[PDB]
Amino acid sequence: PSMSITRLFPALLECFGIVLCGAIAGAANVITSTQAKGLGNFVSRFALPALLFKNMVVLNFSNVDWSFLYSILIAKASVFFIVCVLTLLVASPDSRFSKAGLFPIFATQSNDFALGYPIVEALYQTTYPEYLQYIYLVAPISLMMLNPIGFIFCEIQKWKDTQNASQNKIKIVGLGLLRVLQNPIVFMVFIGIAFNFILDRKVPVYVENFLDGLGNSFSGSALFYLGLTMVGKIKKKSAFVVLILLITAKLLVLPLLCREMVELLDKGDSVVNHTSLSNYAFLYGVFPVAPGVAIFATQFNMEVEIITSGMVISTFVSAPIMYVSAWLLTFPPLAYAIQNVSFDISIVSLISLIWSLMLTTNLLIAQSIVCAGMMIWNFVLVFVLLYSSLYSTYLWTGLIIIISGWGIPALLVGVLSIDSAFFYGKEQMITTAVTLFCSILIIGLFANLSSCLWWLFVELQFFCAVFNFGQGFISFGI
Amino acid sequence: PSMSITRLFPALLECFGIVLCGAIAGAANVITSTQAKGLGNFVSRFALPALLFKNMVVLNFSNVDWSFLYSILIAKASVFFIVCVLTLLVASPDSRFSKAGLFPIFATQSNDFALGYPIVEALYQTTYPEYLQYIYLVAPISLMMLNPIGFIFCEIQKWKDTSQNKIKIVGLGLLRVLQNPIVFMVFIGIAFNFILDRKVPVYVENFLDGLGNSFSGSALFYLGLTMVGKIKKKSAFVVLILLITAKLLVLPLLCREMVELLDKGDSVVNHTSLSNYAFLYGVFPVAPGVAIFATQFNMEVEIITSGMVISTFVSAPIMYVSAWLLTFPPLAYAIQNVSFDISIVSLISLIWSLMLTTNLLIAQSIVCAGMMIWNFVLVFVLLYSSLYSTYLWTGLIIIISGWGIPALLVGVLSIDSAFFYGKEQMITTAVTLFCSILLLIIGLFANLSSCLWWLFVELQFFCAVFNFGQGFISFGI
Repeated sequence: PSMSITRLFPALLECFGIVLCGAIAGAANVITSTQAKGLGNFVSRFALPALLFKNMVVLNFSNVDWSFLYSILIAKASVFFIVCVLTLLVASPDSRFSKAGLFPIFATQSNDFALGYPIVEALYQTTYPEYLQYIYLVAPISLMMLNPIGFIFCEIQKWKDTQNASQNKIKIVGLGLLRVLQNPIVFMVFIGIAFNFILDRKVPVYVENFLDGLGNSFSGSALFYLGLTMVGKIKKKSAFVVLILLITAKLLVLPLLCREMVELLDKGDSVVNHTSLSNYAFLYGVFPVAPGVAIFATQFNMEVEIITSGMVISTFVSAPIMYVSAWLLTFPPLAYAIQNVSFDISIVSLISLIWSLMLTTNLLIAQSIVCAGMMIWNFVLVFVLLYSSLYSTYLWTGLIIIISGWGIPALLVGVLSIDSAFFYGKEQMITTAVTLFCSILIIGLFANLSSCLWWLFVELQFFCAVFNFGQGFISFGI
Repeated sequence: PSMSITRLFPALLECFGIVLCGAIAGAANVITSTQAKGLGNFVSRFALPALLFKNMVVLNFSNVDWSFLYSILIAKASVFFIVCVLTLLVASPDSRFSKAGLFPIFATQSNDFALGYPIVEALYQTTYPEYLQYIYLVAPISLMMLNPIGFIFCEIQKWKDTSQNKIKIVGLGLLRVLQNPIVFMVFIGIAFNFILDRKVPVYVENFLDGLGNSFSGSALFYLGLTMVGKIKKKSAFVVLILLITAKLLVLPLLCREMVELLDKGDSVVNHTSLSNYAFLYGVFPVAPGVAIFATQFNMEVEIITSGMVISTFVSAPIMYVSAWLLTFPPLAYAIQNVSFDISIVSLISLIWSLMLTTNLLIAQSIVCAGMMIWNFVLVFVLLYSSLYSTYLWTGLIIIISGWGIPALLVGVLSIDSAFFYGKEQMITTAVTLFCSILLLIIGLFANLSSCLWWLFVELQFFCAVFNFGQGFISFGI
């Protein structure tokens, strides 16, 4: 269809893989913060500006869909305004401006260059190549109008800290726009578009090779540098709930507003392209909070902790959501897709839990067989007894302990044809209801109530696969 | 022909430009040693290892020219043996082994991955794609035979500092080879090449591509930050020059000879192509590998690191001119073409470098700028009036005399700039050669044979760099 649905895992495998290479190394101490400073400078001062120049002095202004651009822009503007007004309504009287200035930019700014660009390249490289122009246009523009407004709010906060002298045009907007203009993500865009208009939208040959060499060495480098900045960063209940608010105000609220704005504004004659743009905007906002919002908050020396914790968390939760949502949008055949996502989730998590690998460690080995059962079933009772291990884990989370789990009634059930659950009839489902029965008398068990009772009561199967074949995901975190 | 001659400078501007960025940054106190160290642990621990696994687990063993491989190998071995025995013959009695282990590996190893691979890609991307297999095979093999012998001398020299015939002599002499990502990862790559059907799994292909393509520019940059504050005796200078003519001068001749008397290709055009390709092998500057070796062993180092920096600088002109000389035997235009490339870039550095000495720089800039108006078209030929001025301004009221130079009279008095309005300019250039016979001074030596060869194509190739490339000294002074 209009989405490279298969490259989802491979594209996320590359982005969530290079960044991982820098987390274990960052954890290994092989490259400390001082060592990481050189890579950060290389990716910020040379690698990224060269990429911006190369993609700006050649980007076409003739065939673009500006309607999609304004739709996304007003979606993020509305999210900005909502976040600002509710943050102003409830806050400490001496800190309203700080929150109203940092929170909404932290929800309207996403790292779409480092992580978003490879993902959108893998999804659109042969179907609709024009989408790269939109991803390269919308980000700087969104960094040009909203950023200054949020910066103006932080300067009002500073005016609260120091009365100054009513610098309405001296400090309120003197540095509010200066900070935006003195960033390589903005002024280099101006230089690139100026050279685009000066020439015939072409880069000189003598410098084309230099620009290509200094530009293609940024994606993996940026992912690695992000990896070294995602170590030792996650550190109150109020902080937790506001964090859940900001996270559900970034990868949850922004998506729906974007799709509504696109569907209400864009008037494409071919409805397929209209739906493609709508879902494209839907995956907009899900991109983790841009580390650019993190360097801002560190420079202003604000609360910091919420954003940096949000910086790490936003990325982690974007991994599953970006995956399932891409499948749900293209979902409305689907039965084989249900076991397809289960296979990819299992194999990579199988690597994960083995690295993580008495009662608790019994779950890991029991879970691995469920993951191990995925591939052997994937190529093909011998390969179906994985449910016995899976049924064991259904209560083992809630539990002489080991022998009771080993002596589960599942082997009796095993003694007693499209997918693993519906293979030899329905008599396995009622046994899972006994596991549901034992479940009702830990987060995995609430899945059991809904993942093993839907027949007696496709999107149901989509969350029925991540419940069990992806259960090893928790092992990495614990 | 068999060479992408036009793509040298775009590649040379790439490889020199990217490393230049790291060099000026390392010279800007913006990215210090510690910062560069992280870039070094991300260019050799993942970026370089990942590249090896991608280009080894897919590289074919069915269609390769092994004859070219052995010929280069025995050429590099012969150079190894020659310099080793010479260093052994003449040296301090307590230090013969150290040089005999360090100077020949330093003269047989070269950074073929960081600076050689982009160049060979630019010259062979649509003509001879097999070339990359040879650039990817010969280097690891050469790091597996000669280097162990080097470490043997390194352990022979350590045998002087402190009967470990198979306890140290070869216990660590091969250990250092097998414990390098440039060797053992090759073994892993070939093992997976034979385990699979010479294919990389799809689920890891994107990861390997992402971690591999981010290594060329990164390695060039890293080298850029390792080339700052590194250039620091007369004996040291002369042995350095001996190593410079050992690495980029003698070894290329040995390679071209080995290849022409070993390879028996039916199509002699391919035979000549590989001969110059082997000749190019060795013109590459020494690898950072020899530098990190000598630093770890804690030997003299100075010569290796200064040779490291110098080798690359001298590899820029040699590589470019050599690329043109091999394909030279039309050429007259080629002469003004190369004169153009040198003039435009030289002027750029000249400006950044830009009273009597700076009078040369502005006068020189007119010759380069004049080479551009001349490359675009007496008005554009009076660039030679500044050039005749710089012919004695090097040997020079003084600026007043250089302004009142008789060239204005000559200008008052049709293929290329020198032979444009006849030969009466050459008789005046003879006068500039007459005032020369009556560093920058060395430029006059070119005038001695470059302004009177007609009175007396390679001459034109060396008569263009002397003037249109005169700025070269400005950057160095």
